Amino acid sequence: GLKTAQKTLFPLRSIDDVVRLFAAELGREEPDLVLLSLVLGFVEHFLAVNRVIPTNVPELTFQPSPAPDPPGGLTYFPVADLSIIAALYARFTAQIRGAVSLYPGVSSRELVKKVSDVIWNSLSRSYFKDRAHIQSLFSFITGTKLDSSGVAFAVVGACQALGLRDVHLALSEDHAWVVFGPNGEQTAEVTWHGKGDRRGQTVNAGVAERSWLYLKGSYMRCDRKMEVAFMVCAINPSIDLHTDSLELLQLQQKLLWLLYDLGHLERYPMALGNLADLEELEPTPGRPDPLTLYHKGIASAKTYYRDEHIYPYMYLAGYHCRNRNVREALQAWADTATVIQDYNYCREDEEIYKEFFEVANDVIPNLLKEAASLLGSALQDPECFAHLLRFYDGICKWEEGSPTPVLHVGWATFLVQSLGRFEGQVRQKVRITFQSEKMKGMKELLVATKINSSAIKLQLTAQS
Ligand SMILES: CC1(CN2CCC3(CC2)CN(c2ncnnc2Oc2ccc(F)cc2C(=O)N2[C@@H]4CC[C@H]2COC4)C3)CC1
Repeated sequence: GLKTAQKTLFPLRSIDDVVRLFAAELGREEPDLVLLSLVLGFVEHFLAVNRVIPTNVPELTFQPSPAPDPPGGLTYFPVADLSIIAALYARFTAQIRGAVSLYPGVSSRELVKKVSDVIWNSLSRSYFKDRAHIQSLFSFITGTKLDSSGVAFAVVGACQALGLRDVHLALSEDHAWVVFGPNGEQTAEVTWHGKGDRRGQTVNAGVAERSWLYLKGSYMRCDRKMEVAFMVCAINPSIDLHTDSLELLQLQQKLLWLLYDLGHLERYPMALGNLADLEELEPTPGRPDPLTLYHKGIASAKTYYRDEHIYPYMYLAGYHCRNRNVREALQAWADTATVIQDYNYCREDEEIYKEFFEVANDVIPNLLKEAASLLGSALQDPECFAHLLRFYDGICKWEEGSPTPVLHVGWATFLVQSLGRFEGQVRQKVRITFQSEKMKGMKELLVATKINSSAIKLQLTAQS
C-alpha cells in the first residue's frame, strides 16, 4: 500500500513532477525504491522502448505561413496515472510479501538468499542479458527481465518491501551484490557477472584476488539515498544506437542535481562523473562547470575509497581530450594507469580492459593526430611523452604477474604510431624510471632516434 502522502503527488505529467516525487521520497528515512524505480521504468518505457512519436526534425525550409509540421520536432511526456503505477506497485508487493515469522534487527544469510531466490526464479529463462531498458522494477514486473545489476537492485528493493533495513546495495565499478548484517560486513552474491554465476557466495575471494571487479574491498556500500542515486544513474536514454531521448537525459540531469544538492553524491564518484558529462553537453546556468565536478569525483574516490577507483580519472581525461587539452588528458591517463598497476588482471575484468584498449588504441592516437594537425605544442613537450610512457608502464605493471594477458600485437601497432608522433629530439630529453619489467626492457627502444617497430612489437607482446 502506498502512503497517502505519496498518492497526492499523482498524476505525474512532467519531469518536474517526477523530481518532486523523488524530492519527497528522499526526505524520508526510507525512500520507496520500488515506487521510484517503477516510475522511472514506466517513463523510460514510453520514452525509449516504445517511442510514440519519432525524433526526426524536418528539413529547414522557410515560407510566409507556418510549417506543416513542428519544424524542430517534438518532445513529450507519458502521463503517469496513480491507478497505473499503484497497480504495478501492488503487483510487486503482493508478489514479494506472499513469497517470503520464520526469521525474527539483523537479517540472516538464509533470509537474504530466499529473497534473492524469489527475484532470480521469477526471471524469464532466455533473454539477452545486455539489452537496454531492463534495469528497473517496471521491467521486472511487466517483462520478467532484468540486467545483471538490476537483479541486485531488485533484491534490495524486495528486502526493503519486507522491512529488511540492514540489506543494502554494494557496488564496484562494474558489479553489484548485497551487504547486510550488524555493521554491513556480511556479503552475498545475488546476480551473475560478465558476458557468461557465484550466487550465494561471499565476495571474500574476489577481494582477496585483487581483481578490479571487487576493488580490493574499496567498493561502495550504499545507504538508501545512494540506492536512489544508482537507479538515477541507471536511466537509459537510448532510443537506438544513434539517438538519445532528450527527455530522459534532462530527467536524469535534474535528478542528479537534486541528489547532489542533498549531499547524496558525496561518496558516489561515478555519479559525479555522470553529472559532469551531462553538464558538458547541456550546461545548467549557475551550476559548477564540469571540471569542478570531475575533480569532486576524484576527491571522493581518494577520500572514501583509498584512491583505488579507475573511472574518476577516465572521466577527467575524456573531458580534457574532447576539449583538446592534450597535456592534461595525457596526465589524467597516466594517473589512471597508476591506479590499475596495483591490481591483478583477472578473468572478469573485461570491462576496464575494454576501456583501456579504446584509450590506448583509438582515443590517444586521435588526440595525438589532432595535436599534430595544430603543429607550445604538446608533441614538443617531453612531459607529454613521459605521460604517455607512464600510461603504458601502468598497463604493463598491471599485466605483470596477472593470471590473464593484457597486451597483444594490435596494441604494439598503436604504441609505435603514438611514439612516432613525438620527434626523436623530444623523446631523447626524458629520463624516466619504469616500474614494469616490460617497459624497463624496452626503455632504450622508446627514446632511440629511429623507432624499431618490430623490436617494440616483440617486447610489448612478451609473455607476462
Ligand atoms: C569510461 C567512462 C564512462 N563510463 C564510466 C562507467 C559507467 C559507464 C560510463 C558509469 N556507470 C555507473 N554509474 C553509476 N553507478 N554505477 C555505474 O556502473 C555500474 C557499477 C556496478 C554495476 F553492477 C553496474 C554498473 C553499470 O554499468 N551501470 C550503468 C549506469 C549505472 C549502473 C547501472 O546501469 C547501467 C558505469 C569515462 C568514465
